[PDB]
Amino acid sequence: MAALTRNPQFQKLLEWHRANSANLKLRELFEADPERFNNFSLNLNTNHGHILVDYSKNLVSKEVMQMLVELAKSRGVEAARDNMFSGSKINYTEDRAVLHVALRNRSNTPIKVDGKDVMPEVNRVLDKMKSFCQRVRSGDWKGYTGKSITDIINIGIGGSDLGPLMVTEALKPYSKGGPRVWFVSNIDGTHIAKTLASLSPETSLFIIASKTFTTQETITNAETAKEWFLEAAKDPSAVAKHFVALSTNTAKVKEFGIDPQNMFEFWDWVGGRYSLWSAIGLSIALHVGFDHFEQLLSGAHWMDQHFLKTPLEKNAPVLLALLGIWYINCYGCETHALLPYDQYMHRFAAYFQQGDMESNGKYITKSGARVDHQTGPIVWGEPGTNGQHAFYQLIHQGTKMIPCDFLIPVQTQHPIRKGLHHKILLANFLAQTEALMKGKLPEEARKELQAAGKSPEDLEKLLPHKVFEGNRPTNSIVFTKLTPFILGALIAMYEHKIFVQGIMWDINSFDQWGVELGKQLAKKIEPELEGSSAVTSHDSSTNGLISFIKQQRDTKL
Amino acid sequence: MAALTRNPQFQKLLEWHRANSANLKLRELFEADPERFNNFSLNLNTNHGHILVDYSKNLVSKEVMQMLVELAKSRGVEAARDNMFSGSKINYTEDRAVLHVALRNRSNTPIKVDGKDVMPEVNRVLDKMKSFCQRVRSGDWKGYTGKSITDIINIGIGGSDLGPLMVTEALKPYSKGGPRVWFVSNIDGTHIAKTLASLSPETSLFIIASKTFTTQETITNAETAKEWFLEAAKDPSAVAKHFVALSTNTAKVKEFGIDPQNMFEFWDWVGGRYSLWSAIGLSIALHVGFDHFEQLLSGAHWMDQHFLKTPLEKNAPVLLALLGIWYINCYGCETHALLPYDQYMHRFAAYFQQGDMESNGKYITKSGARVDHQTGPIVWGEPGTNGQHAFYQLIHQGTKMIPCDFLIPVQTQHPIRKGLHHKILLANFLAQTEALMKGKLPEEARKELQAAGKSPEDLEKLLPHKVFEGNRPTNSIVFTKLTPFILGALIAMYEHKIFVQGIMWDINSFDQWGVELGKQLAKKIEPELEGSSAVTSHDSSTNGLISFIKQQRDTKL
Ligand SMILES: O=P(O)(O)OC[C@H]1O[C@](O)(CO)[C@@H](O)[C@@H]1O
Ligand SMILES: O=P(O)(O)OC[C@H]1O[C@](O)(CO)[C@@H](O)[C@@H]1O
Repeated sequence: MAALTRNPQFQKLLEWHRANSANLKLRELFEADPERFNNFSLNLNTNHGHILVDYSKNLVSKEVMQMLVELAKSRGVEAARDNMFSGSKINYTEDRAVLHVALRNRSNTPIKVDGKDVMPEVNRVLDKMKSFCQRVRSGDWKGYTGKSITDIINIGIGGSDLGPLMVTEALKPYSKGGPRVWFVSNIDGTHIAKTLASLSPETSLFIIASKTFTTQETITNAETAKEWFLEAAKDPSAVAKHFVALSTNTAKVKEFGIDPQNMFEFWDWVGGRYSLWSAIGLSIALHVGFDHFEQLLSGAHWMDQHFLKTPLEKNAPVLLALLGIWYINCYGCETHALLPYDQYMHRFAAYFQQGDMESNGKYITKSGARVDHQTGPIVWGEPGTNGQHAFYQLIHQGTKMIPCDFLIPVQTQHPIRKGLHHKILLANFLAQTEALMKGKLPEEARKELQAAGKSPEDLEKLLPHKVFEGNRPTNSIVFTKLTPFILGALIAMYEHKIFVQGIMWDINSFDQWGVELGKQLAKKIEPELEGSSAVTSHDSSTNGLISFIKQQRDTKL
Repeated sequence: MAALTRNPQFQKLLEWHRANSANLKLRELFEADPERFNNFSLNLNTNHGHILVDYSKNLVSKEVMQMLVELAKSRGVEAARDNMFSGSKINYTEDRAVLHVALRNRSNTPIKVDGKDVMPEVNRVLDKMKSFCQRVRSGDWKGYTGKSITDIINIGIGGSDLGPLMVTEALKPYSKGGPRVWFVSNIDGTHIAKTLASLSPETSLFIIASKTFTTQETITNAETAKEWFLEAAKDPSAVAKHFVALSTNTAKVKEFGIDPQNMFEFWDWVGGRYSLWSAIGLSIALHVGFDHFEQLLSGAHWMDQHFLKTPLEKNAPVLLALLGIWYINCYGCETHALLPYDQYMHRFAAYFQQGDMESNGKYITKSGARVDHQTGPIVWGEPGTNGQHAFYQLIHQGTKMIPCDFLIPVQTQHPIRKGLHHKILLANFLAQTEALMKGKLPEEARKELQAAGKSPEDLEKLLPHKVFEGNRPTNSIVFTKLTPFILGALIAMYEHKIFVQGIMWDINSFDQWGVELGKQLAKKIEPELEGSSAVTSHDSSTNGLISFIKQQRDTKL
C-alpha cells in the first residue's frame, strides 16, 4: 500500500464515511445547528481587508472536521510546513529547497539554503526590478529611435506565462500610468503573429521569461520577435534596448544575445508554477507599478504567516486542503471547480490548473511506492455569472458530485449605476450556493406547476424534471475588495492548500517528471515532418496522422 | 431502472468490460496489428477539405466497436435522428421541435413544424442579415452624428454569447474589412464598464442577443448601454441607429424600445446553445462577412448530411458518441478534455462546456425514471501547446483516466518563419498522443538513467518517478485548414455527438430546467442587500455571508 492508506486516522475516516456519509444532509445540518456558519467559517482580518472562508455548506460535521485535522497531524503536515519555510530540500526527487515564501518574505528574517541566507539576493533582484520599472514607466528608458516604451511583451509558457497574465488581468484597475502588457506563450505562430501585427518595434519591449531558458516554445518565439525587431532596427546593438530576460540560466541568456545587465535572476528553489513572486513578475510590476507589486508580495506574506502560526483546526489553507481530501479520497470526486464572480479574475482557474494539477497530478510517493488512492483533482471553471448559463445545469441536475469554490469581492472596481450590477452579481453569488445546498422539493415544484396552469397529466410528467435534489457542497470565499494585497493573500492560500494535500498524499508537489516523455517524442517527430518522404518509424496512428499532414499541407482551399 | 441499464446490449457491453478491459493494452494492440490506424479512423472528404477522425488510440477492439454500434441501434439512434430532422417535437418537456439543422439547411428541402415549412422564415431572416451586414460593413450605415460604424458590441449571455465569441475568435483572419467586435456578457459591471471606456457612442452598434429578451444580465447590460448612449445622443430616435435585437420575443424587444425593423428573429426550436447558426450569429456575419457566415452554415450542413446518411459504423458523430459512452458508462470517467492545437480555437472548449454540459447534465429520463447511471461528462481544456506546460503532468502521471480529443489544422493561418512554428506545433500534437498511448516502461526508464550516468542509489531513487504507465486513450481530429466551412463542420459534428449520447441515455438534450432555482433565489436576495439591517431569512451561511457583505462594503481600501 501507500503512506496515506496505511495511516490509521485515514482508515478511521474512510470507515466513518462508509457507515455515516449517507446521513449527512446539508439542509439537516443547518436546521439542527443555528451556530453552523459561526463554527464552520473563518473571518480573517489582514489589516488590509477581510477574507471570509465560509466552509459551512460542506458535507461535514464537527466529528468529521476533527478526524480530518487529526489526519493532517498524523501525516506530518506541521513538520513538513516548517521544513519548507526553513529551506529544507523538500523537493526530494530534484534535491531542491522550495522557497517561494522567501520571495515575499517582507520581514527579511533570514532563510538559509546550504547555510546561506537567500534574502540579500531576493532583495537585490527586487531592487533591480524597482529601478527598471522606474526607468520604463517614467519614459526615461528609450527605444532605438529615442521614444518611450508603450508596450511590454512577455514571452514565456506555463509558469512563465500564466501568473503574470492572470495577475495583470486581475489588477487591471491598478495599471494607470503603466505600459500596455501582452503575453505570447503558444508556439502556434498565430500567437506571436497577431501580437506583433499591433505593435511598433520602436516602442515595444520584450521580456523573455524562462526558468531554464531552453524551453523550445519560448526561445523560438523570442527568436521570431528578435527577427521582427531587427528587420526594422537593422542594428544588433539595438537589441539591448528592447529585450530583457528573466531566468536562472545566465549562460543560456548570454548565448541568446541578451545584455548581462538586462537579466533578472531567480533560483532553482523557485518552481515555475510558484514564480510570479520572483523576477518572473516583472511584467506585473511594470504594468501596475512596483508599489502595487510589493503589496501583492505583502498579501502573500500575510497568508504565509497565517499558514505558519495558526493551529490546524482554524488554519485556512489546511481546512481547504482537508475538505478536498474528504471529497477526493472518501467521496471519489474527480474535479474541483473554481468559480470567481469577477470578470477581472477570468484567468484565475487557468492559473490553478497548473498550480494544482502540475503539483499534485502524481502517482509515486516519497518511498517510491505507487499510490493506491487518488491524488490531485482536475481543476476547472469560468467566472460567474456566465457559468450559470453554461454548465451549472450539470452541477445542479447532473450525475456528478463537484466541490465548488465560489469567490467574490464585496466591493467592485466599477460601481456603475449606483451599484446595481454588483448588487445583482452578489445576489447570484449567494443564491447559487444556497440553491446547490437546498435544492427544490417535489411539494415546492408541484405548487409551481399547478399555478402555471399545467394539466394533471402535464404536471405528473414534468414534476421530476423540476425537482432539484440539492445537497451539493460549496465553499464561499468572500473578501473586502480585490486589491493587489488581497489577491496575493488568495493566491498564497491556494498554494498552501496544494502543499498540504501533497504532504497528506506523500507525493512531491514540486517536481514535474511527467512532462519529459512528450518532449522527447516531439524532438523525434520534428525533423520527420520536413520533405515528402513517408514516415514509418512510429505506430500506425502516428504514421497515419503524419501521412495525412504531408498529403494535405499543399492542398489549395 | 432506466432505459440504458435495462438494455441487454448495454449489459453485454458492461459484462465484456468487466471480464476483458484489463487486457486492452494500446502499445500491444498497435504492435500486433499494422492495420489498426486504417481500421479505426475515418478520412472524410468534404470537397472543401478533409477531416480525419483518428480513433485508433482508444481502448477498443473490433468486438468493442461492434457491441457499441449494436447498442446505438438498440437504443433507436437512427429513428431519433430522423425525428429531429423532420421537425418532430423531440424536446418533450417543452413540447418543442429541435431544428438547428433547419437554420443551415442549404438544400432548402422543406422542414415542417405544425404542418408549416420553416425554411421561408429561416431564409427571410438570413436575407435580412445579409442586407444589414452589407450596409454596416460598407460604411453606408451611419450613426447619430453621421459617422460610419467602427465597433460592434454583442450583449448576451450563455447561448447568446459563447457561440458568436468562439466563432469570431476562431475566424479572426477572415475579419479584414469588418468592424471590431466586442462581447459583453457578465452582469459584473466590470464587463460593460471596461468595454464602454474604449468606445464612442457615435460609432458603436449594440446587438442585444437574447432568445427570451428577459434574462436579467442581458437586459440590465442593455439598459446600461442605452443609458450611456442616451447621455451622449440625448435623442430617443437615435437608438434606432445604434441598437438591434436578436430574439424570439417581439413584444419584449418593442418594450425595450427597439424598432421592429431592427429585430432579427429566431424561433423556439432553436436552442440557445445551438443558436449561432441563427440570427444570434449576426455578430459573426458582421465581423467576417455574410459570405463567410454562409460558408460556416454550409460546413454544418455537410456534417448534418454525413450524420443523416452514413451507416453508424462509419458515422463520425456516432462513433465519437459511442467512445464517450464506453468511457463514461463502463470506465466511469467523469471528464472529457478538448485540446485544440490552435490559438484561434482558444474558446472552443468553453463553448462545448455549455453545448455538452447544459445538454446532457441531466438525471430524468423520457420514461420519468431517474437515471441509475452516469450522464454527461465535465468538459474542459486549454489550447496546445499551453496545456502541456500547465496540466498534462496530471494527464500523464496522475490517478485519473481522461479521454482527450486533440484537434489541429494541417495548414496554419500564419505560416511565419517558413512554417517553423507550425512544424513544432504539429510535432507536439503528434508526440503527446503517442506518449499518452505508449508510456515508458520501468526497464526503458532504467536504461535512460543508466545512460545519464546516475549512480545505483540515485537511479533506484528516481526510477519510479520516471515511469509512464501509458495506455491513456485519445482521439486525434486533423483537418486541412480551419476555414469557416471546416469550423462549421466541426461544431456540427460535436452537436450530433451530444445528440447521440442523449438519445442513448434516454434524456432530453434540449431543455435546461436546472437553471431555474438559482434565478428564483437570486430575485429573493436582491432587495435584502439594501440597507444596514441584518438578514435572518435564510440558512445561517447565506445570512452570515450577507452580514459580511454589509459589514465590509463601506471600508476604504
Ligand atoms: O438568450 P437568453 O434567453 O437571454 O438566455 C441566455 C442563456 O440562459 C439559459 O437559458 C440558461 O443557462 C441558456 O440556455 C441561454 O443560452
Ligand atoms: O520557465 P521555463 O523553464 O521556460 O518552463 C516553462 C514551464 O514548463 C514546465 O517546466 C513544464 O510544464 C513548467 O513547470 C514550467 O512552468
